[PDB]
Amino acid sequence: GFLSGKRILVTGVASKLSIAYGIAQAMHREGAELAFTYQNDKLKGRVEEFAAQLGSDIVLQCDVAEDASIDTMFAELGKVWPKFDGFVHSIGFAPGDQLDGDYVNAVTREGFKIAHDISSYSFVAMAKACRSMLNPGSALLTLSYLGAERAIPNYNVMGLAKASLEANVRYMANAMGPEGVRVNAISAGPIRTLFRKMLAHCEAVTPIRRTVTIEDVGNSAAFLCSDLSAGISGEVVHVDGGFSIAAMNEL
Amino acid sequence: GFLSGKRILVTGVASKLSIAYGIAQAMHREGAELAFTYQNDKLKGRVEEFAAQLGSDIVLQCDVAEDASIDTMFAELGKVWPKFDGFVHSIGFAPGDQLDGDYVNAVTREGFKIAHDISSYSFVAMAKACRSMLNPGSALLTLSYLGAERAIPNYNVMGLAKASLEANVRYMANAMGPEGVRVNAISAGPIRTLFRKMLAHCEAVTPIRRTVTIEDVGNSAAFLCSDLSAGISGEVVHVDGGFSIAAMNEL
Amino acid sequence: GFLSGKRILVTGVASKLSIAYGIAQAMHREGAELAFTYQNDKLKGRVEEFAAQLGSDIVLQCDVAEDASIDTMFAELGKVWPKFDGFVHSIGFAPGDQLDGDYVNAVTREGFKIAHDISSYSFVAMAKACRSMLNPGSALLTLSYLGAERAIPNYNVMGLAKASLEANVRYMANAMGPEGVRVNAISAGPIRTLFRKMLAHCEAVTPIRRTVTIEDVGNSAAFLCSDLSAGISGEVVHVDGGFSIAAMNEL
Amino acid sequence: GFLSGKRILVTGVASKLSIAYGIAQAMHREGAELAFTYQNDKLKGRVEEFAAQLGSDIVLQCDVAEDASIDTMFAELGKVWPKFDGFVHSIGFAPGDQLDGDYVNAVTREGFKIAHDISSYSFVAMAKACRSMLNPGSALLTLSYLGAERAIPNYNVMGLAKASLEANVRYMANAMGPEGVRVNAISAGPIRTLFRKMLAHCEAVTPIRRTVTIEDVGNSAAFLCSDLSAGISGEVVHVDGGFSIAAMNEL
Ligand SMILES: NC(=O)c1ccc[n+]([C@@H]2O[C@H](COP(=O)([O-])OP(=O)(O)OC[C@H]3O[C@@H](n4cnc5c(N)ncnc54)[C@H](O)[C@@H]3O)[C@@H](O)[C@H]2O)c1
Ligand SMILES: NC(=O)c1ccc[n+]([C@@H]2O[C@H](COP(=O)([O-])OP(=O)(O)OC[C@H]3O[C@@H](n4cnc5c(N)ncnc54)[C@H](O)[C@@H]3O)[C@@H](O)[C@H]2O)c1
Ligand SMILES: NC(=O)c1ccc[n+]([C@@H]2O[C@H](COP(=O)([O-])OP(=O)(O)OC[C@H]3O[C@@H](n4cnc5c(N)ncnc54)[C@H](O)[C@@H]3O)[C@@H](O)[C@H]2O)c1
Ligand SMILES: NC(=O)c1ccc[n+]([C@@H]2O[C@H](COP(=O)([O-])OP(=O)(O)OC[C@H]3O[C@@H](n4cnc5c(N)ncnc54)[C@H](O)[C@@H]3O)[C@@H](O)[C@H]2O)c1
Ligand SMILES: CN(Cc1cc2ccccc2n1C)C(=O)/C=C/c1ccc(N)nc1
Ligand SMILES: CN(Cc1cc2ccccc2n1C)C(=O)/C=C/c1ccc(N)nc1
Ligand SMILES: CN(Cc1cc2ccccc2n1C)C(=O)/C=C/c1ccc(N)nc1
Ligand SMILES: CN(Cc1cc2ccccc2n1C)C(=O)/C=C/c1ccc(N)nc1
Repeated sequence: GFLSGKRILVTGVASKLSIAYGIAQAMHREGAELAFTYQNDKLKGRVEEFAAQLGSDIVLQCDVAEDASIDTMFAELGKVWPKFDGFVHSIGFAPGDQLDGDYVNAVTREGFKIAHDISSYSFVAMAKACRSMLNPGSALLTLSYLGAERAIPNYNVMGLAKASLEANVRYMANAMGPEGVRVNAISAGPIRTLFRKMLAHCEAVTPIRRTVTIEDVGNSAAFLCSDLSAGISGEVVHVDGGFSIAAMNEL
Repeated sequence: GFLSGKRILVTGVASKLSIAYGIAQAMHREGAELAFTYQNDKLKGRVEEFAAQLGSDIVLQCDVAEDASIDTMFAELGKVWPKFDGFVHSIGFAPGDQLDGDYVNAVTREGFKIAHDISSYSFVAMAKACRSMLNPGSALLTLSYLGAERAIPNYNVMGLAKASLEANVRYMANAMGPEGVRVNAISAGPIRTLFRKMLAHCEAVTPIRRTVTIEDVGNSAAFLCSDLSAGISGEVVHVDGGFSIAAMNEL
Repeated sequence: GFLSGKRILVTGVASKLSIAYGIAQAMHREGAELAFTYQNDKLKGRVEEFAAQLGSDIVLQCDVAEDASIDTMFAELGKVWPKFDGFVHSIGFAPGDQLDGDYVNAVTREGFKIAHDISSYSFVAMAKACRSMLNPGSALLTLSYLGAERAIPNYNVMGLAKASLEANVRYMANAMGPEGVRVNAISAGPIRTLFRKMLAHCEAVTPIRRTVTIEDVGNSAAFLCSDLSAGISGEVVHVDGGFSIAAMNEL
Repeated sequence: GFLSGKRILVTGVASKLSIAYGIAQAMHREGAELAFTYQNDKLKGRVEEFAAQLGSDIVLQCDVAEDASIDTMFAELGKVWPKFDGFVHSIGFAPGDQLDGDYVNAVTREGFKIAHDISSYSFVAMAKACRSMLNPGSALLTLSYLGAERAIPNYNVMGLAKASLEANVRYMANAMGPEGVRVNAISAGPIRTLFRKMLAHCEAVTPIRRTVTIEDVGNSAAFLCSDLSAGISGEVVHVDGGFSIAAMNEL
């Protein structure tokens, strides 16, 4: 595969429906050696299983909310991968209360803090802790959403976090590019993961007349982390069937 | 003046060089009734002096880092302005050690936290606190910079915070539009305030062949807060002499 | 008025509903001295009538489809306005058969040709013709629409022409900036002029909860052509109530 | 390869340095059957040669300036490929005089016409003439340049053409997407093809600190025309090493 000989760490794999799962699935298919992380014990076993299926026994725990945790995870990873070629950041979160109803009423300083810390800072936090471990040609990838570019109902504060994240991508790519490291993000269209009325609207108005799948994303992700996309960095590639580039298709 | 009859609150005045300062005068010239805030004991003096010059004597203390300080400030403002027509958010801060050198190495979880909190959340926290006090036809304005759309050396984490802020503009605009509130931002070009080699560069490659002044920004601010801009909301108006829409002008 | 002392040329007035019309009044209210153009024998009458109402009696013929017509018009304008301060370009046209049904099937090489020629080249052809007549501090303005940034049903080729036009704005702004000329565009939201189901939709999903008026556009136009916008050039200001910065509002 | 079983027509191959050449090179490597076109006789032989090297004897002539020519080319193609899966549009041109010096002085109505007809309309012209021949899952790709988004010195009218082209991409993707056809473009960074001082500037300021190669582009092109990018349509993927997402790196 076009990922043969690459070593990629994959975060955010919670189930078979997780985008991270579809990405891992596709990267493995292309010959990449994988390593996974899991937030907490409630998933350790379940995650080790998905890992086995992809020829991996490198299942490390990591809470990106804690620097010590991230450092510890990369220390372990180091034991088996003194060097690797990048990682996939598939982490997003905001206290439930934040995601429903009028944005201005819902948002809270604390809600804002957490959503930005976890959904945006953790990305650079991770790059920061494994920077000396990256081989030339490595690639870092994160997942964003249209809520960052446009004001979407109920998405609220998660929208500001994604925008912060999309800028993090540009600053990260600009800082690390000189040492042979590329950084990008994939703005995926809506998908059904760990709303239904929405996927309905999306399907009818999206150009390809269907919502994207973790497979469609997995393939773009694999591409974006392979040498095939060597000329791409700091980009936010839209993988939403062209949903965002059209308007008033509903009418 | 096209602002006569409008009661606008102006934050961030620090000195005659301040942007909020250039904005206050322009708004004053156009006939607006102003209120001023000051962050601490160090600035109160200078803020009252300037306010006096612009016919105002409503100088309230406020530290956007604290919700209580914001509620209290708006409580005091209520005694004199039961209702008003918007406010200018000219507040931006990142711990010094953050805006220097390689971005990935300078940024830290705390610096990131403070930057976003003071530069982005403070804007909506303020809208939160005075939402009921706003008259239909009110307008909210904040100041952003190009580091939000593109990776600019040394601007580092502020770039992420400004992006979060420009997204805030969109969400706030979308949430408050129904009750008659517009929300926009001015992405101002560089201005020497409270760097020389950068200005020299900008003046040479900027279409109008000079950097913008707090008067230029001031006039655009007065406009964005007057009923003349009634058809603009959730927008980021570039007031940088067209610098950002050009490329490779140095050559 | 913030336009007193300015001599501005306004093209495209066709009726009291016309956008250029809403612009002429606003500019007049603010104290601008205006000149008017008319395309053919069918419109001359109505244009002179309106001009008279706004204190002007400079009604010149001009068909932007012909370079000679443009040179001649500016030659006549020279007799009364040796120099002036800019002009409003409110001209847009595509052969009828182009704006209906599937884009790929409707478009044709000729329709494409005419659309771009009348909607985009005419703007710079006009700047060409009067470049020496423009005073430092002059401003040029054109009108665009969202179909330039996103694919909108039935707008078809006009969408391509508007994009060419918005790019023209940038190049013209960059070329003329050094001699003191600013060049901007207003991307106006939909307005019923010389479609009902579309408006109903827009009013519901637009942040301010209504479609913009030629007054809204008019006031923003006066501003973009006054020295108040001295810090804005090569910009595309969205005057659509924030419609474009929202997404999935229907749901 | 990930293009196994796909049939792609490739235009714009003029030499070994042509981007089209690097794209063909990479698509062939991935198992795609190719077909080529050549503008005029002066290239027939030379193009047939490049074709042989890629297992192709399908070398058809085609002047995109003429509808009859395009129809004739697809008629021939039909004889050998009654059905295929998309094509690569690598065609750009503007009368020499147009590309140097102040844009406003250089541009001419005729210059504008040709540049837009050849560099932008031909893309949809081709889609139009082969629409019934595309299998579900087909993909159309065109090449754009940053000059479309920003005002670049000397690029002049070619900048407006590229913008028109980038919008054509969105409208084309929106119209054809429902029949299982995707349409995208690659905004490539500068490359040395059939200026030097510029590649210098680009290298020092680009994040990956180097200009992209026809190889880097060829790979993105192959990806964009393969089922791996099934979730991408109407997008303008930047393959310039992240040049456009950074600013003031020169300082
Ligand atoms: N599902 C969609 O519609 C969609 C669309 C576009 C982009 N995205 C983005 O893609 C990413 C993956 O989302 P998903 O849809 O696969 O959901 P998911 O719930 O399947 O996976 C997201 C992961 O968040 C991780 N997480 C949360 N807090 C964490 C913490 N403190 N430390 C470490 N890990 C933590 C969990 O382990 C989980 O596996 C997110 O960033 C999301 O915003 C989702
Ligand atoms: N000067 C430029 O080059 C430039 C360009 C574009 C945008 N901006 C933006 O414009 C705004 C004003 O900047 P400036 O150049 O006038 O600088 P300034 O230092 O003169 O003013 C900024 C204000 O930040 C306020 N502040 C910081 N923390 C605060 C807190 N916790 N509570 C209350 N107030 C607090 C201070 O009182 C200060 O007056 C900023 O948001 C800045 O990012 C500046
Ligand atoms: N009305 C809307 O919904 C809307 C929204 C956004 C932008 N716009 C843009 O604003 C501008 C004005 O449109 P309008 O709605 O006022 O329509 P309108 O028909 O009232 O006015 C447009 C003008 O086009 C002029 N014109 C066409 N070909 C010409 C030629 N060859 N020479 C000289 N003049 C010529 C006509 O004289 C006419 O008055 C257009 O460029 C349009 O694309 C309109
Ligand atoms: N070279 C760069 O720096 C660069 C960067 C980004 C994008 N691009 C774009 O990529 C495409 C390919 O350019 P290139 O750099 O490979 O140059 P090139 O000269 O090698 O190839 C371009 C092709 O234009 C074709 N052409 C011109 N007029 C034609 C007509 N009337 N009918 C049919 N074919 C015609 C020629 O056959 C030629 O092969 C262009 O659209 C260009 O604008 C070039
Ligand atoms: C793109 N998405 C999915 C999504 C959530 C959501 C909420 C409101 C509207 C749309 C929405 N979409 C598409 C995400 O990034 C997920 C965000 C998210 C969800 C729950 C949570 N606890 N933290 C973060
Ligand atoms: C736009 N600016 C000014 C600025 C800083 C900067 C750093 C690098 C490059 C450009 C830069 N510009 C224009 C700002 O927003 C200021 C941010 C700032 C500065 C110090 C501080 N302690 N907190 C915030
Ligand atoms: C913005 N508009 C109005 C408009 C047309 C249109 C078509 C489809 C969808 C929206 C649409 N809007 C807002 C225009 O620029 C008008 C273009 C136009 C109309 C007729 C014509 N003969 N030439 C040009
Ligand atoms: C991206 N490029 C290359 C290029 C030409 C050019 C001219 C001025 C400045 C930059 C420039 N670049 C990068 C192109 O699209 C080619 C355009 C082109 C060149 C010659 C020609 N006769 N027709 C079209």
